[PDB]
Amino acid sequence: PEPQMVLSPLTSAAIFLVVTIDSGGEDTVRDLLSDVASLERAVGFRAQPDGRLSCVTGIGSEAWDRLFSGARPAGLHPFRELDGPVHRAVATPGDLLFHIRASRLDLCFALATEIMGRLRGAVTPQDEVHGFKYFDERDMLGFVDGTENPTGAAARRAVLVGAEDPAFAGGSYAVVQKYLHDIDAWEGLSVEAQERVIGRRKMTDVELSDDVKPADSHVALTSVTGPDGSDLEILRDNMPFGSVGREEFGTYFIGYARTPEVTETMLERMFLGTASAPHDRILDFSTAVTGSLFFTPAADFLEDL
Amino acid sequence: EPEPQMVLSPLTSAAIFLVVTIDSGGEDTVRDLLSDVASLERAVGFRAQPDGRLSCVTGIGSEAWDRLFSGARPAGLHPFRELDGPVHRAVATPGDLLFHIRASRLDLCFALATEIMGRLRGAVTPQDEVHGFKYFDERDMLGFVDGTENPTGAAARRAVLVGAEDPAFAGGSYAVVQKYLHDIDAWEGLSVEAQERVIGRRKMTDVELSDDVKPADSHVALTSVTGPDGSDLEILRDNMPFGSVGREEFGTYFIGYARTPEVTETMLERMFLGTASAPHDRILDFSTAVTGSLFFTPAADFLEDL
Amino acid sequence: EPEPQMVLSPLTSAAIFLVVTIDSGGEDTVRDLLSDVASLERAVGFRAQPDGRLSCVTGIGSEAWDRLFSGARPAGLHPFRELDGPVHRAVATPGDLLFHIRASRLDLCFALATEIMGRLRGAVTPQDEVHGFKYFDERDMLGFVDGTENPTGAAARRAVLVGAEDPAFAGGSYAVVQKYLHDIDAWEGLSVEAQERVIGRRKMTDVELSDDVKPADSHVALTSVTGPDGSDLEILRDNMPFGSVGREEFGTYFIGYARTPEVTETMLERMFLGTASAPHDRILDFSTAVTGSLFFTPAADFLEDL
Amino acid sequence: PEPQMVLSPLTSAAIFLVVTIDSGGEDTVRDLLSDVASLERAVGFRAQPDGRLSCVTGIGSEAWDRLFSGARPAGLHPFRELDGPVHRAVATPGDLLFHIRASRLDLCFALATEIMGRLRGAVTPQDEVHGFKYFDERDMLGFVDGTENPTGAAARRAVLVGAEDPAFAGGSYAVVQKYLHDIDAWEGLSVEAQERVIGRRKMTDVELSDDVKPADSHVALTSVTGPDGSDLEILRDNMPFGSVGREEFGTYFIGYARTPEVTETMLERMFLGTASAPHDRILDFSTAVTGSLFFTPAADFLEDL
Amino acid sequence: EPEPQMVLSPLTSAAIFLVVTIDSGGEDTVRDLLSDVASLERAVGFRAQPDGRLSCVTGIGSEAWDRLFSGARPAGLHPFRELDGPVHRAVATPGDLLFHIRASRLDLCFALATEIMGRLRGAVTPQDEVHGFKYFDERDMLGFVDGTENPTGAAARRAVLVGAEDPAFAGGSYAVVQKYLHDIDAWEGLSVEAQERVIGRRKMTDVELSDDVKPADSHVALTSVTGPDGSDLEILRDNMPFGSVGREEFGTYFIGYARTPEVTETMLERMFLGTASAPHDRILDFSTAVTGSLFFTPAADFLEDL
Amino acid sequence: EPEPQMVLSPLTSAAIFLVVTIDSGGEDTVRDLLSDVASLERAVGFRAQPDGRLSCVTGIGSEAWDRLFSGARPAGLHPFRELDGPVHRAVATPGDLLFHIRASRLDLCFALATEIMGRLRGAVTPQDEVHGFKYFDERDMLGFVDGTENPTGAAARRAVLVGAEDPAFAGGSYAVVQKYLHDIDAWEGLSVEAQERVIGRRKMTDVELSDDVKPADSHVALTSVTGPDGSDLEILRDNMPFGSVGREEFGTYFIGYARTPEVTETMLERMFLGTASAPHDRILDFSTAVTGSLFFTPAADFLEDL
Ligand code: HEM
Ligand code: HEM
Ligand code: HEM
Ligand code: HEM
Repeated sequence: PEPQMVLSPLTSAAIFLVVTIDSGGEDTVRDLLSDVASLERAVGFRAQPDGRLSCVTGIGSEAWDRLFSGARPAGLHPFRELDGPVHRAVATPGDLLFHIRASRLDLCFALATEIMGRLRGAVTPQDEVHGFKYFDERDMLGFVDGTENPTGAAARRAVLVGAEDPAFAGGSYAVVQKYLHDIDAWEGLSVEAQERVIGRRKMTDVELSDDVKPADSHVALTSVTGPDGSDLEILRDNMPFGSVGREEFGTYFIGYARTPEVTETMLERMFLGTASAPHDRILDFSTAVTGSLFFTPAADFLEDL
Repeated sequence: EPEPQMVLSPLTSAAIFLVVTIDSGGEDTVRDLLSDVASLERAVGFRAQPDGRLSCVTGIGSEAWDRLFSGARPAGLHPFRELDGPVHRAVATPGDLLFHIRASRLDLCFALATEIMGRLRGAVTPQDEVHGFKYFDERDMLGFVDGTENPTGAAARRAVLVGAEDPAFAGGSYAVVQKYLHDIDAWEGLSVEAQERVIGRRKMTDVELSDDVKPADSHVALTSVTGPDGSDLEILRDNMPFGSVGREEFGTYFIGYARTPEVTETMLERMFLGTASAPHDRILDFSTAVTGSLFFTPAADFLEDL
Repeated sequence: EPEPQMVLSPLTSAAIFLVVTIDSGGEDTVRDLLSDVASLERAVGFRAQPDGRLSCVTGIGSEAWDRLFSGARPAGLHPFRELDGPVHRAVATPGDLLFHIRASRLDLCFALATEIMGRLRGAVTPQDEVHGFKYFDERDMLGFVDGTENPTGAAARRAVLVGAEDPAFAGGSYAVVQKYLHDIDAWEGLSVEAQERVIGRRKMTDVELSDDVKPADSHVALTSVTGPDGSDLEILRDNMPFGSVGREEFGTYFIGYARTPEVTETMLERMFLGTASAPHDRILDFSTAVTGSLFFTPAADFLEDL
Repeated sequence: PEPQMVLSPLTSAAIFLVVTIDSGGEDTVRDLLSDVASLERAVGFRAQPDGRLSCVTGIGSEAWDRLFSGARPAGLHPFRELDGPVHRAVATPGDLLFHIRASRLDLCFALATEIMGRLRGAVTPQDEVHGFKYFDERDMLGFVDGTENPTGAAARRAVLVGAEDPAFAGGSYAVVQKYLHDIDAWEGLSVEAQERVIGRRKMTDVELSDDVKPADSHVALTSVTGPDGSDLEILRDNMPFGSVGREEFGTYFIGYARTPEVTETMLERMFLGTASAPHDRILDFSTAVTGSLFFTPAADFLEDL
Repeated sequence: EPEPQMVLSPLTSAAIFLVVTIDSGGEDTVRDLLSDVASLERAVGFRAQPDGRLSCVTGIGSEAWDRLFSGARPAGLHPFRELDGPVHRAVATPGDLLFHIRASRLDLCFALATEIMGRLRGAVTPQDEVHGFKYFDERDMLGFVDGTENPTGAAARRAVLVGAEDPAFAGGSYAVVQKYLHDIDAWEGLSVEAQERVIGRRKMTDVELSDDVKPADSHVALTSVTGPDGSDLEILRDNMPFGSVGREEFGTYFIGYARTPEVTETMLERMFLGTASAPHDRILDFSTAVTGSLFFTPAADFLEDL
Repeated sequence: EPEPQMVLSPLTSAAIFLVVTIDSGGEDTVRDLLSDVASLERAVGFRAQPDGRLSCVTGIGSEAWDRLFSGARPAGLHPFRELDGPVHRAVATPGDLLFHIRASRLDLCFALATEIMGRLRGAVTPQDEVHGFKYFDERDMLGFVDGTENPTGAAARRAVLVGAEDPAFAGGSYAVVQKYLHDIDAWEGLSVEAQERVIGRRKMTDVELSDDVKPADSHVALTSVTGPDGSDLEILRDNMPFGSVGREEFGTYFIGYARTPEVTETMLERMFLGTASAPHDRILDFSTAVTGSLFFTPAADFLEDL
């Protein structure tokens, strides 16, 4: 039961590729899916010391039914649009996700080239984002981003499908959203105001004390306890991206979890709000422009095709 | 002695190329920025001492110069000359300001670009923005090592920096930019040996082909130029690969520095118009220029005294 | 499955050792910090992904334990036992809390230490603070490679982590700290060969001396201890050099982890009291212990549930 | 049971040392074998943590019987010479193998010095090769080399002796062959011809499609499926080596497997051929000059004597 | 022609600052060391070619100079001038010799310092010893990027090195040291925006405040000094953070090089005494100078010929 | 004006030394290569920008010079002078061309060597090939830090480069190579203190022995040479360890550059023949020279104009 590299850490470079499968493209796609790990090694081995090239392949709900007969992952469905009073989490088309990471962009680009070379005329590109590390693990808002990710055993338990769906053990669910930020508005706030939005100190990344942390802060809304009283956790691999000329300053959100229910709860709290908070204050400076849900199978699953 | 911009600095792993036009009434805002550009570079750059290697080279176009400054002009400064060859065309596109930003990390480039554009917002219109990245062992999108024959040391200084021939602008340089897109499908149809004949060097090892084997229409042959004096005419190239996989964009962002544009223009002419021995540069059969601009990059002192 | 603290992590290039006593009425403030310590570690540590390697191991002393917690105690937890040998003395000094902070850079250690002490200000009194640094090829102030025979992998786990023998505290460990100052003048008076006889290994190459040549009063001989089964009893050492040139302070900060303090104490006894074959450890002729404390380092879960 | 570093990855530097045990040298050898791990740490600790020094010790069939009284590894025998119609895989003497790797040659050299210092007058050197990384993981033929090595769980299953021989669990079998290449002849081929010999693209290391890959290509012949239909796999740690003046351009082949049967099958296919292929085309440019088989015991085994 | 000490070399990750006074009758021992200092630097430094970057700059005080040498004095050499402002005081403290030791690793600094002090034992009394460390992205203890506006290249040479104005000491420089301790409690009481007003630059991005927003009593404003000619007067700063968490010591070790002490002293005067527009430098409201010494750092040749 | 080869560049982690004789009728092929050598260096070297540090220094022997060129000869160029001392002998062995190839990685050296020999195949016979590697902290096979006292900067230029004393060959240098094998058995028989007396420096710390303790027959004493003017005579050494464990080969590949061979020869004479105070260099008691050749390394321009 060998998972894809869904537990691997953040890297300095990433390419996110989202495509839809054109009518009659199913066969070409199936062939690629079985060769994806082989292509990864072909490119990756060239940089074997410190390259850290990996590709995580995700398949959407509608795409799954077109590609495979038999059982479906229990949690796999189209991304649920959230129409909140103020902010909207839109659902956009996407059949296949390629989450490509390395310590260098060239490796990502080479692999992406090989994948798309095989898929040409079978797929239509929906989104392509080239992500880059920004200083000391910062996002476009200038905050350290990824701090509270689970590690080790906790990561395994939060991310990997287990006995609750045994046919797809070793798989995971990925939710992607591309966000664009209003930097003008954001930079109008004082640092202290920004800290109140996020829920952590800007420079030092220290969490605000519970008596000072607003209920509508990002950290407060995305902290979720389950029925057991245990924290519900996701693994985030967000990357900054952008284009200065077009005033694009972005966060590419990607979160892995063993069930989409966890990610969706966090989304709901952010967009719809709670009793104590109208919505996540971060959304006042952030617009989601894409939204897709994918199941990322175990590596074995892709190979045996 | 006049202090040049970082026009002599080597190739880096990351680059941002930014080309803008100055909007109506934007002159004043632009002048203010120009005087702060070196200051902004240090502000961002110092954070990543000593491996950051952040630099920004600022270029000003012909038309823009007259809008910005009174007094003398650089002797060689004019708009990019469009070349309509029998087969291939080197197009001229608008551009008033060039920002050539390099570092060993993209974040540094992006941060500086953000600061520059933040100051210029509402005074300029973006024309082009390219994020360049090192591709393996200094390769381009055609899979060839690219930059090998760049001059170094004293030779670089002599080829790139304006000297006594135009003493008011000593320490300056001329930059020609062209964004090229490549037809990878067609290129990958050729055998490696055929590709080598196009370039003029061995693909894997980057060793120059013997003179008896090197075609007259090879890229290396056409861009090798001797002056009347019999000396080699040389430019300093800082090309970077760039691209977008989804849109099938595989590019070379060409930038070349020289002490006079005449040198770069000769090479362009040989490539696009051809010689007696060669119809045109074979590389153009797989490469399309989509932008073309010429800028003068002043000495650092010049920008500061503003 | 209990999650241990980073007691199995390897040696780093930088370390801060912080030992404090809890002031009267400081218990509450201390408990709050203890529950946030892992959170503070991540807050600072994440900034320097992935080469930072920041970790903090928190230890609690015997007397402090009773002030902080009701319920069961770790089976082996007691105050450091003073050893008054014929010649050398291992002193016991006050210490309630241990912070063993390691990273590949001192800044990370310093930042974390700042955050911890910021929260504890007015609740604790500092007893000791040492900033450790890697010295050449893993050498100590005596000029010998130091840490060679540390257990690794499964052997490390078995030697260091509390298991079924005390199931309520599984995943914990015991840390013994001693700050040593060295008489470099006297030490440098010895020939290299004499120094090798003191340690029990070759100086330059770090190769262990043959059994027929290794003195019974050598450091290696005295600290080699076999258990009832005839297997070696082992500890995990994270010693760091430290010092101040002006004050002629050349130090080894000793810290050793073990699943039971009995192992470390046996080695101490052999060193300070001697055996039938050896009066004492010859290393002590050039080394003075100035502190001595024992701490229990709980599993990470234990700290969090507070 | 603790294996030797048989699963560890490729490094930038390696020393391969093959010796025979002289008459009456048994005792000296046994002493060293029990100290080998100790010597490794003595040298290795000096270059923590980027040194990555390791030594894998192998013992030959004939040597085993001279050294030890009890049971033998089930698969341990002398290297089987293969006399093909055209190419020959020679068997050469070798009692002990020292496979020494680090990120720096000095570390390898220091350890080798210590080992040989202890063995002087008890062993005769047969072969010594100093290997070095060549660009982006290339061999002397200019191809990326090691791409299809198994990793993680697959590596463990392919390499480590398990329950099928429980007394030697955690051990492995190493086959070494020193190859010299005819670079003149090789460089006479076009790149496309070279690709047909190997079975992969030269520059990009992408495997040739199944409809284009020759049956006598290196990749085709070394593929090998077992009765179960699963792939048979070995772990390769080949290093380039050579001397420019003497026109020596070499590949030092070393492959680990849980049973020698796997490696021997690949050898047989290469040298003797199949129904579809006379022999491996790579052998047309490669001459084996040594050939030895060693069993590499678990670390515990070496320590306990 | 004259070979300077490493006074133009950049900031490193690690530093040791050592200040000693020469005891009565210690002159001879000191002279011997001074002639061997470069030799000791190479002895230690060569071991860590090429990334070690070990250097030692040796400075000699005014009073010490007269005790050590007969003949001419550097034109600008005098004791540090104490400044008694209305509110803040720049104290002058004893110091005859300065050793400014830098490397990319502390071990190298410590080894060299050990060798130097080994030779000087019983001839000198230690006054101060500080172990400096890089803090994140070139930050100081106040959390601001520190060193941004240092001159580079030719400008650095012109600002730092003694030239024709004192030809017997060409290639020398003047170093002013001050150890500052910071009141972090008070400082962290300010909002970021208030802190920016104190310094004169943005905290996170290190971008200089616009001239219309920058307070006259900001650090940047007061230390910006124009000469009669209208040119900027510049110094080269190699400040390092240092500190001890337990004792609440958060420090900046200030060291500035200049071709004449007049430049540094002007900046000091503006900071401590104030101008017409500003009572004093606001940074001093959170910073206390605890040492103050002035040294002349001779050309390397000068030390060798001794 | 004349541009030297990379004779001033520092020591690297990897080196290949290649010595060949020119076969009868090979002159033409050799001349062609000589003119392409810099081109080949760039072809390979550019692939590993910027940390590759690939360089090739080409040397031509006395006899070879006369076969290759007409006209004036370098003033100092002659065959290596055999030294038959009472005890030790410095042998002269054949060698027409020297290729001193250095980089931070062996692959780069090997690739370049491959290209050079590929062009020379059937025109030259290999005499010697050594692959050198860095050994710990810049140590040699004797376990001593090696290269410490090399001149740097201006001093290096003055010691190494031919100047006005032979103006036709300004920018050239003279290289003396000797391959030494060491008797490690005998050497390891000495105590460390005895070894230090042989070399003239401390083993571990690389600190030079005081003048009152340093033997007259120590390596450091014999190779310290003053000229008639009282100035120190200096050479630039790029020695590399090499060896083969199986064959008990532990070597130092000696290469020294100087502006005149007279300097190197004086040091050789002192070592092999001795002085009034010393029979010979004690290092030779554990070191055997197995090759000896002298080459002139022309300015880069000289090779190009061919
Ligand atoms: C709009 C773009 C977003 C930005 C700029 C952003 C930024 C941040 C930052 C700065 C933190 C605190 C440091 C950390 O632990 O990573 C954080 C925490 C977190 N974010 Fe986001 N975030 C974004 C969107 C989202 C979304 C859409 C989700 C969930 C679907 C999410 C889930 C989380 C979670 C779970 C945490 C950790 C909370 C905790 O347990 O302390 N984020 N984010
Ligand atoms: C006074 C300061 C000390 C110094 C400078 C020192 C130095 C060394 C050195 C150089 C070694 C050999 C290399 C190695 O395996 O690490 C060593 C080994 C060792 N030291 Fe220490 N040590 C000191 C104090 C202690 C103390 C107090 C203990 C016990 C509580 C201790 C326990 C050990 C052990 C167990 C070994 C490994 C012995 C073996 O199995 O070979 N050391 N020490
Ligand atoms: C004569 C020298 C040899 C050279 C230059 C060589 C080179 C290569 C190359 C370039 C590849 C493709 C990249 C890779 O997967 O590593 C490869 C694959 C392989 N080689 Fe070799 N090889 C040699 C000898 C051998 C020998 C003697 C064996 C074993 C008997 C062997 C077993 C393999 C295997 C198992 C593969 C992987 C094939 C797959 O499953 O896709 N090779 N070799
Ligand atoms: C037998 C092989 C040799 C070895 C192992 C060796 C080793 C050393 C060592 C360890 C040093 C002291 C550190 C240093 O400054 O580099 C040294 C210094 C030196 N060696 Fe050698 N050396 C050898 C042969 C030679 C030869 C043949 C010459 C020149 C004829 C030479 C010239 C020098 C010089 C000039 C110095 C510096 C002396 C000073 O001013 O302090 N060496 N060598």
